[PDB]
Amino acid sequence: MITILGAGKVGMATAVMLMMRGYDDLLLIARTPGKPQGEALDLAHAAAELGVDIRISGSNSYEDMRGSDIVLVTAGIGRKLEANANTMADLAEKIKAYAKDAIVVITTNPVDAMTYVMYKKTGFPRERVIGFSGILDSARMAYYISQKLGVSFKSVNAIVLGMHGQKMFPVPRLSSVGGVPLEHLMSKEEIEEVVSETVNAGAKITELRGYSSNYGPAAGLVLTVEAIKRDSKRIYPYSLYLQGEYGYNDIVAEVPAVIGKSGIERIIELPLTEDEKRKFDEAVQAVKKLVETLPPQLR
Amino acid sequence: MITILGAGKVGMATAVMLMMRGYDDLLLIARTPGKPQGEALDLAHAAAELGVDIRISGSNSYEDMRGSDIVLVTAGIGRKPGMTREQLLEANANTMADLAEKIKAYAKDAIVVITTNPVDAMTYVMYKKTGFPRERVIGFSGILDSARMAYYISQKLGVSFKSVNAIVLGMHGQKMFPVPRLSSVGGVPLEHLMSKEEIEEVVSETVNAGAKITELRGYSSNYGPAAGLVLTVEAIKRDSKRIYPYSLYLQGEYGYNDIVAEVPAVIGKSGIERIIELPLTEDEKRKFDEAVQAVKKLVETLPPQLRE
Amino acid sequence: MITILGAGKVGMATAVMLMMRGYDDLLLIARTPGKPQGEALDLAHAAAELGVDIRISGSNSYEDMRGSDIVLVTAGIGLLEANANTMADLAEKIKAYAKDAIVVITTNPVDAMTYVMYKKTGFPRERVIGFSGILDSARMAYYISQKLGVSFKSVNAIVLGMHGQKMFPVPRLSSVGGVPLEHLMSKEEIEEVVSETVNAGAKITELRGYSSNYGPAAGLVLTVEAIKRDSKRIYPYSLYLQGEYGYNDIVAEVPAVIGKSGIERIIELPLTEDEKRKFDEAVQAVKKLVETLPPQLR
Amino acid sequence: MITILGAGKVGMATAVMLMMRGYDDLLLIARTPGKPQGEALDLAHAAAELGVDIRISGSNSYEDMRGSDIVLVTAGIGEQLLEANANTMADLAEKIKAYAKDAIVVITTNPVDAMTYVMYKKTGFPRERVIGFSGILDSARMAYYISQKLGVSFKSVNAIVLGMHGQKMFPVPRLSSVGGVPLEHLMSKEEIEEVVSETVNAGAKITELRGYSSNYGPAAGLVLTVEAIKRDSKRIYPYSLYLQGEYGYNDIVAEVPAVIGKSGIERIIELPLTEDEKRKFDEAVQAVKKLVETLPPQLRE
Repeated sequence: MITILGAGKVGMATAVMLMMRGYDDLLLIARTPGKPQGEALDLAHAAAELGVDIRISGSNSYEDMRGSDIVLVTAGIGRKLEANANTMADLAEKIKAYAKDAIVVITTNPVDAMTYVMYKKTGFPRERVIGFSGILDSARMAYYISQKLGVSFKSVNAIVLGMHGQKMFPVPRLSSVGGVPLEHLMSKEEIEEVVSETVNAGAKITELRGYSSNYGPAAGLVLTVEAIKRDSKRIYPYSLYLQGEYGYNDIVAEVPAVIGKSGIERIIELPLTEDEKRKFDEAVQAVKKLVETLPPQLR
Repeated sequence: MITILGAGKVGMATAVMLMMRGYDDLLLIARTPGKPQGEALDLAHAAAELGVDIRISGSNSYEDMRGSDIVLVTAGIGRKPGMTREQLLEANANTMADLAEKIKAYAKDAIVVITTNPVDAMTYVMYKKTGFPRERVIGFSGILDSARMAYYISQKLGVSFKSVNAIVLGMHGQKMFPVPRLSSVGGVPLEHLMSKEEIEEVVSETVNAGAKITELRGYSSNYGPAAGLVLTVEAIKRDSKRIYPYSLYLQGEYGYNDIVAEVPAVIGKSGIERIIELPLTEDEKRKFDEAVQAVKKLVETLPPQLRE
Repeated sequence: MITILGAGKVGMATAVMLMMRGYDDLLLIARTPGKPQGEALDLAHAAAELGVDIRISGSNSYEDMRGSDIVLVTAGIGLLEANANTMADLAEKIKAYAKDAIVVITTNPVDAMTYVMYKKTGFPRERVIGFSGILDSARMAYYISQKLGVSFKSVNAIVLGMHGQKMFPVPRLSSVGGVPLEHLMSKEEIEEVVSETVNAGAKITELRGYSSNYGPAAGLVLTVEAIKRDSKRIYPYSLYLQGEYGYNDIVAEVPAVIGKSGIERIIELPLTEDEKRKFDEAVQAVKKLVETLPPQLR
Repeated sequence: MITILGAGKVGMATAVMLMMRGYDDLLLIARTPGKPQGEALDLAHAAAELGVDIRISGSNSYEDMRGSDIVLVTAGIGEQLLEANANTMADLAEKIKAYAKDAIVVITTNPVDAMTYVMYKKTGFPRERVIGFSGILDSARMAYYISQKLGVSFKSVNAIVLGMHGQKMFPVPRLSSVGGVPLEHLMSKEEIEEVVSETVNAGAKITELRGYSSNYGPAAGLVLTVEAIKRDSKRIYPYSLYLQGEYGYNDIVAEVPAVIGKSGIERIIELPLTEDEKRKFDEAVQAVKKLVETLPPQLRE
């Protein structure tokens, strides 16, 4: 079974989407008394109409996550923040006691920072501590390009690196549409426009609807689950703890990686030019900051 | 395309599930500026990760719903903890009326499905205000009652709810009643597998199901309705001629008329084709008659303005 | 992983359907050299076009099925003494490399085949499932709906007995939208649908030249999905009876709860005598099929 | 409604996969009496077990294809091939032209580059609506062999191809990637030359082992084609299309990337080819040029 820690917006979006697919039984766990139990019941009535025979339940007891293959961490607090470090630190001791051999993917922001804290507090191998960054930035870039060029996003190959935030930088030179290089379809202006929209997409929604993304991370978690369950050997960009890769270590960054039934198998090093290594270094430093703002205890 | 009027909690759950199935393009409309666009946007990014090629939009302009085959109404308000039954009815009735005028002007040929509660009363107001025929004004009630009934029977017998066939009728509320005589599990009549006290236990869980989750997570059901709309949409797009229980405006069926009730009906590409009349006993006929009185009582409790 | 023993026309129709839903890695095993390999290969290219990262192989080596939790026997040739020998053969390979798995036979006559496979494998009664019921019900539901102009989804058809000539439906327990099937139909009409159902498989043979293959296949998808999800679902299957319905040591088509570990329990439907009589004939039809097999095969 | 023309091996595989997806109603049309009916009956029974509500029919009367928005042609046999098939296409083309006047036709019959040519000529439909299936299967196979040599999902492989559906089929390394990493960087020239053999030899390999040419590759390809159209996705897939200027060629059919929508092909994409790439493309066009001329004028035009 797949456990979900959160029972909030992004947690329920994930639950809804995972019930639709029916990959496994799912468990909802949240601190607020009766909250997860109540949502599991409504979610169970939905599965009953859709005919999805998976078991769906909720609990306030963290020890119920005992025996989980994947533990999706979405329990952070949204936009309207690094107070999410404490909840990561508090959740870090629970899965360390009841899910020591599970893969954990963090949907809390700042994810690169949060992934750093979860990794250190769980004492889990880097391959089983996954931060959800790339898949979303990539799709968003696909979406803006497509809207502008008038083509499906299924035909856009968008490469991105850095971290999940202000300093996230897409790599056009390696992106294309239906085979055609991106830089050959759009002028430098048009490319810098799609990159603003992509970088500022998350803030924009918040600005519009009133609260930060939840369907995006949710739909990205579905892919991640499906990728682990099939032992697929897929390459997706995630926020992972670096140990030499891209020249850095003792830090977290958004990079391409092959995920499997046992987690991250290896980090891929894209061939970058001086500029792109400049821009990747800016990102590493950006994450540098957020971690330094954290109190030593959480480090 | 499929238009969702709401941009709320049930409306957004419906949009999420509809995006999954990719049955068609879907357009979100709500009064609050930026709300529907903000959401449709998050959702579009989600379809981009899943590879679901459809269009998703959000608008504040009700004129953008023209050309819609199906209009899903979820705009109401939901019951809130420590809340007044009538303090919902009149509120949502006003919403329906207001929305009816929009549907009436921009989507004349569309099929409308309401989720707003009290569904029966809401379906009534919407039917009268739009000028649309019965066959195209659908209130969602029975599918969810049937699934919840099936779910509870399931938990109790240790079998898949997929193997349970539960028949329900009446209206969507206190007077909703099941027909155990016509129900079964894997081919076994329900009255054989369960005692009469056990059956009324599951009927309680079902009739009170909505209130239990509102008290637990703090707000009324939304996934159930949503999943219910997914089926309805698939049934129309496929012109399947499935039989599902819906709250419909009666014109003779079951010997009633000029009222709304939860009855079984054939659903197709152009709406309702015909209402099925289940063979009923003296007892069961009494229970249906009582269900009709509950809706009559709800309708009368509205202002002549909203009911005519 | 799901192992398919056959590479024939149902087995190939099953692999395609099973590949589309992505449930698990599938494995094709067949005696003919090259055939399974070359089909897995085509099937894998189709999988790449659709985006299903499952793993698809082909093989002539039966030891490759070690570690399969489910074996789908689609080997038979669609006769009796032949498919009996094939069952006899394959039974030794399953017994040696897949003692832990749930085998589901599709080979016809399913009832008789399910008996040979049970006796020869030595497996427990709950893990030797014969495919038959799901299919009868779907056909009956199909014929009823073509006549009433409603979706077959909305039809609840109950069938019992055996997968053949004495397969009988129980209208008394069947329904459409909650309405008993007898308030909708007449004798005469309910007898046409039954006649249709009972002859459906032979009609498709006359019309296209080979015996049904998509029906069994689609039914295997459901069975696999039922097992993987441990759904506790109730489907009619050809199982070895140990007392249920007042018979023991014979295979018949009856309702059963299916889960992650095979058949959990057979459901005994409250039947009327005429129904009991119908059921008895069915049993007796299978005892005839079984007593034709040479002692060695049974 | 979707109409399939054929009821064979690739016909039926398509029908099974389209049924699983449940995109729309199906119609099977084949010359042999009873074949499509019985096949549609077995398929319909399967649809009932899965609960897929669509309608599925069989028929020997081409009049029945009236109203389809998609017509799939799989009727081919698998120079003693070319002439037989071509005749087939011309016979089927007069039917489609009269009974599916508003239709998008997709050809799975081989050779396609030659068969699309005929169908185009004999139907008299605009270029938008006469699509030949070929690239989607070439790329997916090239993707497949790459994954198999790298040990990564083919979903993470972006293989580009051009030319035609046969020996002259040809991929483009410097535009193809894997996880965002350039194909040229991960594999040597030797290496890329090894996936290409495996590619161009696949069809022949599967016939040898399995005794009969590919069926699924095409069927699954037709599903993507059907989905792309039904959703008006504006997707980019390599198809065999009748050229009228693009790429500097005309009055010939070649495998090229195009945007496919609800009304057919919107536009053809013109890749930035080098001089060697261009030469290879010319060899492909030239292969088709002679493939068509091997046809009786009656059939070609």
